[PDB]
Amino acid sequence: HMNSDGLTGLSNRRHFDEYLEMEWRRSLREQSQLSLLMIDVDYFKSYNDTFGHVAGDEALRQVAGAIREGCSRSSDLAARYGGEEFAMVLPGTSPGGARLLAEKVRRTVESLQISHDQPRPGSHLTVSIGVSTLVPDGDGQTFRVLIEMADQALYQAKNNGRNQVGLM
Repeated sequence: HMNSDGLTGLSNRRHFDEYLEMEWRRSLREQSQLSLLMIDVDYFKSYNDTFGHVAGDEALRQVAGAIREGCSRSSDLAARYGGEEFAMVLPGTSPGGARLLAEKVRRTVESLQISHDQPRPGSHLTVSIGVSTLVPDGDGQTFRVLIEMADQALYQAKNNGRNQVGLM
């Protein structure tokens, strides 16, 4: 279908949700691991406010390209979840693999060297990432647990200073 976000080229949220649910159903039947990354651009409001929406949108586009590079297996999916929030579904990926992929995405973003004055003068645009991995339990609608766990890890990453990967 026409299931991508125009600016970023990634999956849109609706497609993400449908795909995650389908992979959750499969992983529940198989008792296989499913990993998820939740990604949120650091200090994005201040970036957009300082540099304007054209620059902010182009930054999001470049970040999205960095994220897309994280996908390599046929079942991997990257999405724009919300305004400055991205997600990646990683079927069959074990936690150390998911962690290192998250570090890859984070470092690839920082290597864009998009100048920013937050958190201090002479900084770069960064992302925080939360990672979760589960063997599913419950039913098809229990897939929201995996999102919650990744959001918890992301909350931890943000509060611990941003530009980092949070786990569990």
